[PDB]
Formats: sequence, structure tokens, C-alpha cells
Amino acid sequence: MVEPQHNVMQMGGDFANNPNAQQFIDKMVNKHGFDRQQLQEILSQAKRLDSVLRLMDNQGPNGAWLRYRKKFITPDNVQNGVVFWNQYEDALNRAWQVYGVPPEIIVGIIGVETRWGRVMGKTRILDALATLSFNYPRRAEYFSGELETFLLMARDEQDDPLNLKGSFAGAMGYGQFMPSSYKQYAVDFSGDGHINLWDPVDAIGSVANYFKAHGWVKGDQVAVMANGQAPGLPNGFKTKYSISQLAAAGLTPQQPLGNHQQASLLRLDVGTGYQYWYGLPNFYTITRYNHSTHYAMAVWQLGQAVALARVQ
Ligand code: NA
Repeated sequence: MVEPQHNVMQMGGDFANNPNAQQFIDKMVNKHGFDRQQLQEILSQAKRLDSVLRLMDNQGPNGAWLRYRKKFITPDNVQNGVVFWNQYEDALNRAWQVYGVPPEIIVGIIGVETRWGRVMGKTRILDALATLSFNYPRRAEYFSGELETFLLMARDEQDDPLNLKGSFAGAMGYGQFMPSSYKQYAVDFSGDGHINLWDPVDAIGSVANYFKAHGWVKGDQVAVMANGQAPGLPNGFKTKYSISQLAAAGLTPQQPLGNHQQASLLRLDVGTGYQYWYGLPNFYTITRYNHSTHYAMAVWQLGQAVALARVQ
């Protein structure tokens, strides 16, 4: 009947003689009450993926922005964005009301991440996380934290850890949430008592909560395009200048900046030249999902494009 298998102390598979996998097992048992044998059975099936390791290692004017932008803002994506928006309008409206994050931002994030559920990843989360936790010294501590949370998440939401698929870094569902984001920011937005990253309604509320938690200011401007050029100043979403320094550099805002007294200097390569922008706090909040000016600008403009296509 009951088979404790106390004498089955060595697991097979890609992580068979891996000291890190052994230490991780002891941690799950000691800290979370996992059964060593049940966990060895799970991890003996986990795969060490070279592709996951290669990809994690891999990470003018010539029109850079234009090329990045066209990967996301196309008739097909805008049209699919409209369908997703109309289909989940209640959830989007409810997220706006509860979290102060507008539909265009959420629709934009889900569009850029997975094309609204069409591309959510094909790699088993367990394989990706185990590979990065046990065979990647550089980010081993970060990924072991993610694997720990993933196994707890699977245990709680009652999932077989081996059945969940996602990105090469272990990101999941519509919004490509990492296990740590699920833990800290995911919410039951459908109201069924569970948090399913693959349920569009839960994903919508979870992205909204993530944004509010990262400082999204309701109704505030994201960024304002500037007239003029500022070649003497370093640019990027991490920069910060007073509106006075930017004016002194030859820039003027196309729209009033209200009470904002500082901003980041963003520069987009539009082929014929450079297009400068005053990055406001909400722009930086978007970069909290993916540390990239292009990413954040594409997320925002995709949402705007969809918002416009709905009007027609
Ligand atoms: Na739910």
C-alpha cells in the first residue's frame, strides 16, 4: 500500500549528479514540507535544455524604432487586439475601475507578450527553471527562487508541475508572468477562487495589479513627444532631467506637461532622424514589465492603435 521509499535517495535524469538539485530538494523538504521522494520523481523527469542556457547568455539613424515597431503594430495585430478588447471589455473596465490602469495598456501588454494568448510558450516551465537553477551559476539564486515558487504554485493551484508550458525563462500565460510575479501580483479577477495565468480575465486583473503595484498613476500622461533636438544629452528610460534642463537643451513639449518638473529623455530612431520625447512616470512603470524603451513604446502605441480601431 503506502511506499515511503526512504531508501530511494538517488534520482536519475539530466540532473542526476547535480549538487544544486540536491541542495534545492533539501530546501523544499525542510522549508516547505515537500516529500523528498515525490520531488526526486518530478526532477528526474526535468530536462537540462541547452537552448535555455544559450538564450539566457545571448541577453544611426538607421530606423531602429521603425523596425521594432512594425513587429507589433500591424493590421493583423491591431485587428486581433480589437477582438480581444471587445471580448473582454467587462474585465478591462473593471480593472480600470479597481486599479486605475486603462484598457489600452493592458491590451497592449498582452498583445506584445503573447498576441493575446496565441503565443504563450512551448517550453515546460519545470525544464526551463530547473536548467537555470541547476546549470547556470550567473542567475542560479534568482531562478532557484522562481523554481521554489513555481512548485508551491503548482501544489496550491493543484497543477501537475510537468504539464505547464511557457517561455525559455519560465514565464507563463497571457501576460507571461514569472512565478515571483504570480506570488506577489497575480489576483483572482474572475472571482472563481483561483488564480489561473492562462485565464484571460485573471491575466487582465493580474497585469493591472502589477501596474498599480509598480506605481501606475491613473489618468496621468505616459510620455509627450518633444519638438526640437537634444543631441548633447544622454538618453534612455533610465535618464532623468528637469523640464528646465530639457528646455535649455532645445526641447519644447507638444502637449502641456502639467505639474511634472522632471522627465526621462527618450529618443526614437525614425529613419530620417531622431524623435525625442519627455518620458513621464507612467512610461517608466511600463518598463517595469520589460526594461526597454522600445518595448514600453510599442506596448503603449499598440494599445493606442487598438483603441482607435475600435472607434471605427
Ligand atoms: Na480566478
